[PDB]
Amino acid sequence: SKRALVILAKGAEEMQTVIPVDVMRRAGIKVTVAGLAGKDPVQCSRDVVICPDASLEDAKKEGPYDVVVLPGGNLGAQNLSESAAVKEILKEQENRKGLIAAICAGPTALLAHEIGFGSKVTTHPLAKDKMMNGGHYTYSENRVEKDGLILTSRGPGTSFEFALAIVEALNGKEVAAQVKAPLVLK
Amino acid sequence: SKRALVILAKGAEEMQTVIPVDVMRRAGIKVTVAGLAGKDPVQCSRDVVICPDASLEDAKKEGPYDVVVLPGGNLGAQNLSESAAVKEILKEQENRKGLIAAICAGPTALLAHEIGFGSKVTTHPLAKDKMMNGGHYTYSENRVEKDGLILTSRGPGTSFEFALAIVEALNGKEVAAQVKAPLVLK
Repeated sequence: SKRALVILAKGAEEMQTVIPVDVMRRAGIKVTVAGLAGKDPVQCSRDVVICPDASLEDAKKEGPYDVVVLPGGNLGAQNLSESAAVKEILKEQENRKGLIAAICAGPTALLAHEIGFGSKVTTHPLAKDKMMNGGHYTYSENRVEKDGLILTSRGPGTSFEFALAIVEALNGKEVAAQVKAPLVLK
Repeated sequence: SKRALVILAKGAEEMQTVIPVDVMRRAGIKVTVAGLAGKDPVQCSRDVVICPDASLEDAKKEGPYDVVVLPGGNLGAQNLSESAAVKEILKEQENRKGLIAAICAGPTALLAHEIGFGSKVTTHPLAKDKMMNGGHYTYSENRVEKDGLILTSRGPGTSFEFALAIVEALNGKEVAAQVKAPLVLK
């Protein structure tokens, strides 16, 4: 019913890509893993190679999505931050008041594309200074932060909590709890 | 320095594949993701498609490994359990007293191949009855269990703890702690 776009760039943190994709699919969300650079396999930060479902070029024409998800990894987030296609997608999503979810270094692409200024956000500790350049967000050390349509989180180890927050926002608390139980979370 | 073989079968739980691969690479372990059925892309349980580094046929000739890792997912574990190549690898590993690490339904392939009988093990709760058929193991509800060379764990949400246990066994506690810190674990 609900639809998610996960934008996959070279150098993405593969845990932060796969955990949300998997958890959202467990929730019955229709997820498109879209390759930033095309439909070719993407080499992630720790050398896991993932085959996208679609190119971003194609996926962005099949909008709109109920959530747009930006994985982290510094190098993946730098690619997201440099992309005109990402900018357009995120601007459209913000303008239609749809959810934008970003983890680790991922939120730094929000800064690059001027998305969600004034929001409370978290990032990976090592991405804080980049995110806070110019003081356009208020920083949080919460494991997951949500300020309206801007949902952010910190790292590989917050990925389940991030994904479940997306599920809760889209499909509600009951679905999130049902999905969570078989995961054997702490 | 240390080397890990991760055996990737169709229907594997992709979180349980990627979290250990990534965490072990963070630890400086040399990891080979080996496709059970060949070097072709593998469709995992929640439709993430991963490109293996090597076929299992090729990787098994480049042994031996300091750990052999079996991801879970019921359907992936059933494929592992049905494979003669997996049997031979695990028998060799047991005979050379090398580490064998399995998560979720993964440990059920140990039962199939008669590996490590008499050990204390955990599995996913839904795989317990399968693992315990014949009473050849003693069951534990610990999130990670280790009995000599047999290291087991429960589910997606225990994957970080599982991977870090592998790192501790191979490279020691200090390396595991160093790797853990930037993950932002609970």
